[PDB]
Amino acid sequence: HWGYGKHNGPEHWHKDFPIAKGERQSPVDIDTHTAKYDPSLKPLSVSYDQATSLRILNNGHSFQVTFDDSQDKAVLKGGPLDGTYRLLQFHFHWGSLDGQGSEHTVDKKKYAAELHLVHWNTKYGDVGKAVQQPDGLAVLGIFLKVGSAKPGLQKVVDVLDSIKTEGKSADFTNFDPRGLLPESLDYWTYPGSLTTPPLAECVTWIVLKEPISVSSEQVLKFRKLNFNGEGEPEELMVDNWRPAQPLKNRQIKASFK
Ligand SMILES: [N]S(=O)(=O)[C][C]C1234B567B89%10B%11%12%13B85%14B%1158B%12%11%15B%139%12B%1061B%12%112C5%153B%14874
Ligand SMILES: [Zn+2]
Repeated sequence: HWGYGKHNGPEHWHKDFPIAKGERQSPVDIDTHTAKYDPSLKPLSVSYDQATSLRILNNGHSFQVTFDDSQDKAVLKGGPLDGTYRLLQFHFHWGSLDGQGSEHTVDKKKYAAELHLVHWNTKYGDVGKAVQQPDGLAVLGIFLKVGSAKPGLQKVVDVLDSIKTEGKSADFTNFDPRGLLPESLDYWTYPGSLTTPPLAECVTWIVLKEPISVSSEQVLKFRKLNFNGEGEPEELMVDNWRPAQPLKNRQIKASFK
């Protein structure tokens, strides 16, 4: 039932998922002046050299690129994390226009899109078990602004015409997610949640300070996707972002001064 429209969007989700009004919901606004520099935070360790992408999929809420998470081939460690987190998939959230699309905001600024690289804690064995734990997932969030093209995104862009409508997938092997990362791994971190149903409070969020630039042509291809299935009335997959939620009793920590 849930989606991003008037009648099934974020303001409705608490009816099926009451944790929507919980104590550690995501995304949030990152108030940069209030975030505390924490000299105890480690550099983030991103080890993607042996990543194995499998498929690209439109599931009616975003598109995702899925990885082989049956071994420690593409792992996130360090930073605020204890232990080792396997990359399951990445996906994006984006807007109908360049002034909205991100889920996190920075001093209330919205970016055109936000990339989420979703990882789960190997100590829980599988993602389903991990989503039931407060330290089950680590999502690496990367902002997208519109300017110069991101060359490492183009292979993704170019196959979106083959997964237009909900329920389409395609082979998507040999994709290297290192080509989506900004120079700096400086980050903010806080305890939060999945930003889509089931909104489980299982995520350590790691949001990079440095956005990547993508071109207008690249983001326009995102906007040609459809929320609908083939044969149903065409509804552009745009504005698939949850707004900032109350910070409540949480501290955002910065890895950098
Ligand atoms: N937007 S997000 O918080 O990164 C949650 C995205 C997910 B990945 B795992 B299941 B797969 B399905 B559910 B679980 B995580 B939530 C949706 B996607
Ligand atoms: Zn997401």
